Amino acid sequence: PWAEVCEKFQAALALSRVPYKSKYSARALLEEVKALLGPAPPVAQRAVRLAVIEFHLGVNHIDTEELSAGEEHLVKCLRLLRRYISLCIQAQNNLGILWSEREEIETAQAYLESSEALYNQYMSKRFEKVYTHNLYYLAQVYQHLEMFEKAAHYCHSTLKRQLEHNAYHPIEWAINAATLSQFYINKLCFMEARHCLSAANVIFGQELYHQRKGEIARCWIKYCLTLMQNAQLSMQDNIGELDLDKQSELRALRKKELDEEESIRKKAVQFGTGELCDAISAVEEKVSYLRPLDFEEARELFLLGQHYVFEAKEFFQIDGYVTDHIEVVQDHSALFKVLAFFETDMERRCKMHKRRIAMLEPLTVDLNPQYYLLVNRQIQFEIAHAYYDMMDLKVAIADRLRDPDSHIVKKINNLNKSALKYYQLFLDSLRDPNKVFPEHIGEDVLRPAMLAKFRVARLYGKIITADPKKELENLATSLEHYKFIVDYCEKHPEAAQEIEVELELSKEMVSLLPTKMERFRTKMALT
Repeated sequence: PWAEVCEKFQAALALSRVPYKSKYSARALLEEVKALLGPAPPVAQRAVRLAVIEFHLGVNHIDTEELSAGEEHLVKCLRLLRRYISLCIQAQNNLGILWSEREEIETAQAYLESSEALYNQYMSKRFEKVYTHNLYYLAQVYQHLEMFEKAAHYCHSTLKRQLEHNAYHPIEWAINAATLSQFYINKLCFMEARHCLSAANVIFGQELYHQRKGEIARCWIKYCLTLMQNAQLSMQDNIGELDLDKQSELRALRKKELDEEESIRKKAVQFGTGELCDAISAVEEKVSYLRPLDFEEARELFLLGQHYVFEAKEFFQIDGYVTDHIEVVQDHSALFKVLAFFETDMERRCKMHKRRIAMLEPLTVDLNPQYYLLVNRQIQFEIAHAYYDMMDLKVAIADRLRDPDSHIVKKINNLNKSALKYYQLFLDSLRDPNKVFPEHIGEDVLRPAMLAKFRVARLYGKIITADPKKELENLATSLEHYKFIVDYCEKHPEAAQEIEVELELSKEMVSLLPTKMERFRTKMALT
């Protein structure tokens, strides 16, 4: 009856190859094979003939993971074949994968560990490919336990084997490789890490088809920003003005040999033998910048060349996260001008101010309880108006001859102070300012205390020229400082940052004394 059996197989196969499209006469094949079971009659040969449908049977009873009967039959057959060549790995993987959602992850590990062990012990689609699925499923397990080093080894090794075959897809290459980047960023191995991102550019070059560029452009940002900010080792303000006192040593013989060993591992990724080499050629042409002392145009061009797709992502964001990239570009452009160590230009400050107006209108659009968005914007208000403070210091020191009208700039400073007091008065009204939002005590002390310290410095910045105003501001500063004394020394939370506490202790003595001085002026006036 073997011809009949084979015909029944091949007849059943196609319908399997498809309200659920199946389980439908998939029991008729069951009935026929089980009819074959009884008068099956060596014995091992007969048994081998069996487990095929049984495999499929367990496969059939998925029932969208709400079942169990398939589980039972599968484990039965697995015990059979255990006592009884690639079938074991073909099954054990899927048996485990359900328990993965059952979250017995540690136990599930042992299965895949055994599978790879069997691979290693042993030494056409299965022969050239099932290795793949185990490796892929392996990495996402590690994420929770955070051996990212170990996971990276697999992911990187997996991509190489993936290159043997013609299977390639843009998401599976890009969205994986790009995310792999940040790992080395933390390890600060830029010289090694460039290659991944840089090579990630041609595969995608050969819906999502548009929005995938977003992560691509984002990863560029983190590359630049760390490289600039690491240079902040030596600040002209707190470190000697002479720079590069120690030998620059841009090119070192000892360093290159060590690099080559790492480079050799990187070299292994290239395959295609020449087109990938040309890809890496263009790679290096833009790797053209490593470690600079003339950096200015190079880094600005970094931004600009990626500013293109920065804008593109802004297009591909619906008004919600556009602010995020806008303010990131804001900060970075500011940092370019800053670390570009020269005085006379305020242009990027002014342009940031315009962009800041631009991001302020959404407050009118959205008066939602966007607390920390408001906190953030007030923070860069502090920062920009500190830029005002410092440029004021610079101009005032630059006052060689008689001062022209910079009192307009001083009033700009005053309205900056007004904007600030509006912001921390928003914070007030949140706390004690209004009928809708009053509070018992300043129970929340830490973050508003650091904000209040900033405004303390601002009150110290009340130093202006006006005569009837000076007197009332003497009183205002004294009273504000006394408020602050109450806020901290007498709240008795004692969880307040003691470093600050002592800073405002210095400030409180520094306030006691010239309040006495102002008394002296007033009473010399009383004389």
